[PDB]
Amino acid sequence: HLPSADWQRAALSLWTHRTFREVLKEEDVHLTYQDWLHLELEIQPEADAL
Amino acid sequence: HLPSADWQRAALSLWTHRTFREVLKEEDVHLTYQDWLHLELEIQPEADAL
Repeated sequence: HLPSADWQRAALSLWTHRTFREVLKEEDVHLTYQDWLHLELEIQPEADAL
Repeated sequence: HLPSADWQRAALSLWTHRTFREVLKEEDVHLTYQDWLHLELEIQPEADAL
């Protein structure tokens, strides 16, 4: 669904969307351990979302 | 090592100077362990002088 209400609502609405969950069942995208490691390595502590 | 050697020499001159040492003796200025802790906690992991 396109409607650009906000960011949080868009993210969660895409999250609950069916076809999106269907895509995640073929494991080229399941975010393996090492992948997550790399992605969290890229972030710095100076800037801070968490 | 650190930025301008002039500030370093100023700090050393003040540190070695006598009346500095005689002031250092009588005790509330003596950096309680808790105060050291408070200050080292105040600083961050982001801007790290060391």
